[PDB]
Amino acid sequence: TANPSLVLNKIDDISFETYDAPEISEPTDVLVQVKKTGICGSDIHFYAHGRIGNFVLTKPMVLGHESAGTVVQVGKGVTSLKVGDNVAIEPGIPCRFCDECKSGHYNLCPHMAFAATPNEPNPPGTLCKYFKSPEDFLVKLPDHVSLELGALVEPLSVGVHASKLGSVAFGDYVAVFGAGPVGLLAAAVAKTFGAKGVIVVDIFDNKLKMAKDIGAATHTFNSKTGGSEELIKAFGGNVPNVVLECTGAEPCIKLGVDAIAPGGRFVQVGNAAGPVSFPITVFAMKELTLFGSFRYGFNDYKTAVGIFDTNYQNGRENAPIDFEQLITHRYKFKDAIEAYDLVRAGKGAVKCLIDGP
Amino acid sequence: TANPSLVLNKIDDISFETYDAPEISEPTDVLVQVKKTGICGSDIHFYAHGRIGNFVLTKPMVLGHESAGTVVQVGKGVTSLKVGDNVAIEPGIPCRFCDECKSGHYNLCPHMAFAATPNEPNPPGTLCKYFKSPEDFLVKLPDHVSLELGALVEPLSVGVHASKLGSVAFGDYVAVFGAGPVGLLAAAVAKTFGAKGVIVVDIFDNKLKMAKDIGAATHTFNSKTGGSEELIKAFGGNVPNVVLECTGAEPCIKLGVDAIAPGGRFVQVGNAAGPVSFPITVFAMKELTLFGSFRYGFNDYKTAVGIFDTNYQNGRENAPIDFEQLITHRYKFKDAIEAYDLVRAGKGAVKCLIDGP
Amino acid sequence: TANPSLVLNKIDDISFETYDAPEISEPTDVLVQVKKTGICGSDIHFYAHGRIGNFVLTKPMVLGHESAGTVVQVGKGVTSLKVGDNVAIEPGIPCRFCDECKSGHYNLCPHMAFAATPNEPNPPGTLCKYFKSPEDFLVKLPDHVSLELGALVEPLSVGVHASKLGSVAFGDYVAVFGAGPVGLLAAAVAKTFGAKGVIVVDIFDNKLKMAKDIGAATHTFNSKTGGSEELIKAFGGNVPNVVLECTGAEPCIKLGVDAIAPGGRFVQVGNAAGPVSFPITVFAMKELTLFGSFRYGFNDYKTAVGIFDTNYQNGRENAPIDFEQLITHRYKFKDAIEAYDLVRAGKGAVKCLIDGP
Amino acid sequence: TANPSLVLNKIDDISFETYDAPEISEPTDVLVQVKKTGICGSDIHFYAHGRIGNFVLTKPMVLGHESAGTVVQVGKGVTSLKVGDNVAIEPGIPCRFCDECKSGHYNLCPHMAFAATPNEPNPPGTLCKYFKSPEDFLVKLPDHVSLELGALVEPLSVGVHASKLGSVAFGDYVAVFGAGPVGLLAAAVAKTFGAKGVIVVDIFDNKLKMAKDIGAATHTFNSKTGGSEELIKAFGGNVPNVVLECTGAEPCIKLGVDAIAPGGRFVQVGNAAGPVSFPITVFAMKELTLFGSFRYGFNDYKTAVGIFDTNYQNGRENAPIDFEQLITHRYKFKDAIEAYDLVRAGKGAVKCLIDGP
Ligand SMILES: [Zn+2]
Ligand SMILES: [Zn+2]
Ligand SMILES: [Zn+2]
Ligand SMILES: [Zn+2]
Ligand SMILES: [Zn+2]
Ligand SMILES: [Zn+2]
Ligand SMILES: [Zn+2]
Ligand SMILES: [Zn+2]
Repeated sequence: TANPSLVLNKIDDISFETYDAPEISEPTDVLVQVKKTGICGSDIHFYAHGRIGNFVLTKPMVLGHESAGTVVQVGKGVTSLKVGDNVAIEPGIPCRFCDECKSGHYNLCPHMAFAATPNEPNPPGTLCKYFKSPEDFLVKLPDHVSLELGALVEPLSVGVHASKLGSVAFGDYVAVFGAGPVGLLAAAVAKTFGAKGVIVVDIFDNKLKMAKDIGAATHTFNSKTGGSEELIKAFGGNVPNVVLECTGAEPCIKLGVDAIAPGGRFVQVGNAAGPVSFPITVFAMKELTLFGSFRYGFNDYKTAVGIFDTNYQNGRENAPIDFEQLITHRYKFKDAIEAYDLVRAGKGAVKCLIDGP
Repeated sequence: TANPSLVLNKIDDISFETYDAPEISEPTDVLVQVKKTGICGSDIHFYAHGRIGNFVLTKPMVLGHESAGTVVQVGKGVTSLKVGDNVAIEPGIPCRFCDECKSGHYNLCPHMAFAATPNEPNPPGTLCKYFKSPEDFLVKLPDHVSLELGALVEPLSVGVHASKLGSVAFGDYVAVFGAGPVGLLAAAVAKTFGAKGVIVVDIFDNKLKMAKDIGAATHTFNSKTGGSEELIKAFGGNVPNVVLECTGAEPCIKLGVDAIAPGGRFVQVGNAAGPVSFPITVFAMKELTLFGSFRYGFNDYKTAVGIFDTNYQNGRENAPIDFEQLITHRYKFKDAIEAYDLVRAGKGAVKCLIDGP
Repeated sequence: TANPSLVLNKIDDISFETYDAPEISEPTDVLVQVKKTGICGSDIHFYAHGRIGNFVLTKPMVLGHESAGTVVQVGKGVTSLKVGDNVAIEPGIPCRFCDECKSGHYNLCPHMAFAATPNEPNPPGTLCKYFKSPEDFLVKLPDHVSLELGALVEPLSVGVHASKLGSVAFGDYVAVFGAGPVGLLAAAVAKTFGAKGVIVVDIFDNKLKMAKDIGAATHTFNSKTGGSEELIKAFGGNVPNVVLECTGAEPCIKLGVDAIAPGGRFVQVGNAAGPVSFPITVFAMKELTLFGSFRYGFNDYKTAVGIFDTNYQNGRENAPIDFEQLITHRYKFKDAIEAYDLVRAGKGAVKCLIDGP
Repeated sequence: TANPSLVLNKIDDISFETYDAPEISEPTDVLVQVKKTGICGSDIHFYAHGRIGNFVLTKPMVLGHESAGTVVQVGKGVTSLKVGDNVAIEPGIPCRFCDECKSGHYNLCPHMAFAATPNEPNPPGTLCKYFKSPEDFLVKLPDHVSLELGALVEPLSVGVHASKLGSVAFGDYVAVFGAGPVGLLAAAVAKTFGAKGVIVVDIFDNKLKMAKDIGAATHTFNSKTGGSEELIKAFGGNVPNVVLECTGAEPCIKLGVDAIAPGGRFVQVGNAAGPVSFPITVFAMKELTLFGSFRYGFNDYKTAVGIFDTNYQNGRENAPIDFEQLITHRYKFKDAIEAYDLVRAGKGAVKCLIDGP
């Protein structure tokens, strides 16, 4: 009944506290011992500013939102997990009653309680020992899927939701903008879903080489080389069918619009700091479709975990994409702040994982 | 075998010429005596600059693209029209062979030969006496549908294609931006298709009153009053479900994005002069969908004509929307240049129609 | 805290009992005084056999499933209804947790607790005084929408769900098979949604005349006249675009398949007693699509109530379809069994309504 | 200018004739030397009866419809093939003008001129030396894709069109009924498109073992073992998501409906001799969707050829599915009738290929 936690109290203040362990109350409730936890731009954002958009921090918040754990207790009504399963954690829990939820878009639930987002008490975070989640928001991990990759499920589901919105199908030609963690996993999904070509675009040659090395990308393109024609030439002349915009920057959005084929599908997952200059008219003349993608929805976690399942079922040696390279740093729970400053400093970590207490 | 025509030779030079009448060649070909012709921003655009985007004028071009006529000759294989029917004219003819055509999107045919667009000879224009069109690109006009409204079919099909892309259905709440001709007809389609609310937004009080007067709009809003909350208040508190952007201006695009409901559908039909500042991130966080709409496609003309059919079948007195008010000026073929300068001067004409020779 | 109820105990045994009134427990719970209640083939089915399919009766069941009432009590969290609103009742409540619910298809919830269906205690029925329902499963009734029509919402939602599955849109040509209550309301939806033609098919000339009289059908056809060609001729030569099969009988299914246009949409809402002889190959050669329709889903009730709203907003005198003719008998709660035997005997009632205690 | 051909004159009469070689006329026309040709149930059907449905034979018909050849001549306007490419042949050519064609469904063109179907002269067949086809109805064959498999493209496209109608996507669980050529290729598509499970069902243990051996099926089930529960048990407990019905027989259609998950997608590609007994009501209660699949449409051939492309790009040794086993017999053009009687006798050939003259 004791629970150590990483906590962000105020700006640049991260401390280790110890709260009461969450207790099971609902019959579908499940208690999970968090073992791994990922880190992204949103974790350092609250650390540096305490505000993303209008999400603003007003109380001691418990941290962490890309985690995987082990079931340690279940309620009466749990039928999909026993005590002792490895689970990926879907951090955002919806109301199940609103019209967004009822329509199959708990995605956009206005009462969405997300892990490690502020604002009535603060929705709990996963950088603790004991996390409480409903049964249907944990995905059982296959035996060959690492407890590490369970933390990688969260940014992978973001890419699954996006490629689904873009209706990525066999023989497609997808252009993913941004060779960061999300943009890398997104390219891995497109190729997994059967795309004949997956070109990854960014300005870091190191990140582009990794895209090609893990096998998630068939082509790469450095966007300081030129415009749309060179991107097409770098793609073997194939003109992109879907554009997965994971960057949120004008030069990438602009480049993705000139390059994409008429009638192509353009998914927006990257977030800008504000408004951006947009080529609105060529968008119209090409009859493009812009999909705003926000986090992940129904079946997205299970689908992402299943990507790990089939990718690694015949051994890491025979795995078609080497997702584990996305882990460049590993830290114990004691060294958590050494990990946050590490990612805050941008030392060259694509993804950093922290163990549980 | 003699055909008078309105012709734009060079900038600000519009003259009356007389060319050879088009002759039937293909078995599906149909000759049409053009009787009415509409006028829009694109007609005055070529008049003033001779260039829209990269469509640039290099030869004497025959003018006109929103017309209706009477069948005066048919080929052997014509089975849907006899000599003497009233027809609306779909001005853009595609190749039928390319992958855009074959996929049901002759819309985006790269070989699209549109009427009164330059660039091999110039695709013919409708401001003449005898126009040549394939059989499947004319729509027979019901007896109660005016030969005038047949010219109005062209900007109405633009609104039909747009509301279809937006999947406008019963009980929807649509916000149309721009109370011009296209934006007016677009609102008429949304209400026709069963929208519970159709609010029209612009800055001209005259144009907003006309939207409400012809019955195409249930609400109106002048966009100098305020932002999204006032637009919602002007809509009876109903939050918009679909946004039909017929303006192409930043303040309207910006306003349509804050106002629209999460998961709403946003159709872009207005064209900007260049790039525009876009709220790309709230677009993502709301999981909106942006549809680029470009002209009209399969079944769009027939659907628009059918809107005239059912609107006017039980008499103009019982017609639910008074489309004829959209005709504020009428001109004979001799007074064509007096009509072009009239619309060029912006005297207050919503739509101006010119008779055939 | 006293609640009289109509109850079916065993076959042919219907009695009046008095149980304890349901009490509010959940914060979203709402107590409703049932004022009107409809009757259909399923109510008499359990009366005559006590079994529909594998739904079999094993305990005293409280009866009724097409009702409308008045709010008499609310919980803390209710925000969409105050004490005293007129509501239509959606009788089937889902679990909100299963994958069918989470995907936006509470429709197919395997834990669906429907009103007046057996099989742990029996889900309550509406033929009582005080009914308990969650807030989001009641639809507030506009002031001009009769408390009677609120009971008619249930079979109307069945038709809304069906026409949505069939993607009924403007200018469509719909053929509804079966001029009973459901088939009549289904035709009213198709015409409401903008169908250019709605032909109703059955063998009762009385029922066909009513379809045309209330204005829900533009054409009618008696299926003992002939086959598909006569059905087309009866439709003004227009070939059907959507087929709404509300009958469940072979001759109607067979006729709907020959008549429908290639690529047409065929919705199956009628239920057969067992397997039926089906023209499976012409189905394939025409590239038809068969939609199994089962009850109603998200937004279907609100949409049906909205059909009443807009149909009757400018007065019964100006209402485009006269839904009230569907009420041919009215009974007080005391005379409930006189009403069940009346509909059991098939005296000529299209829909019969019973008041609450 | 001389062209030998296999010809079916009357029932059981197949002879070798020599007609005039087809000459290029249209600028998009292409002349092809047919090198391989497949054989299916439709070829022997016309041989035995001279009638499929209402397709009835009234003249000497030139035979063959599953072929691949080599370009030997092109017209002026050909831009996608040079003289000397290996091509798969799409045998059915549409009008490009009708509403089915214009809507992107040349599939259902009422003027469809298919190869080796009767009824104005007889549309030509591919069992000759020189075949004439438009440019956009040939698919260039990658260098590693056998000229044999080009003949296999035709029954593979049938499976591509079907799995597309069923929206087969990653992680799906597909049940294909019928382990014949079409049903085998259909299973290969489902697994290719990313299905987590592809169970093939038939009554021939030989054919089921081949499904599993070429790797197109993860599970198999012999339908004389039992009903739906055993089919699920044979599938590892996974309940089917899509059902691909390639058989046209009642016991398979019946079994596919009980087995499929609620809301599942059921594609009908097999053809019955007449009407069949159908479980119409469980279809409704499960909210299934029945897709009639008829031949193949836009992009289906290119997609099928691309399946060969990616399947064999890293060598037959590393190919994930061994499509070539589907060729159990090979014949020269002289021994064509020995091949037709061979397949007519049902000696055990899954697919038989005949060389060109
Ligand atoms: Zn993150
Ligand atoms: Zn919610
Ligand atoms: Zn125009
Ligand atoms: Zn084209
Ligand atoms: Zn009922
Ligand atoms: Zn449920
Ligand atoms: Zn075949
Ligand atoms: Zn055609």
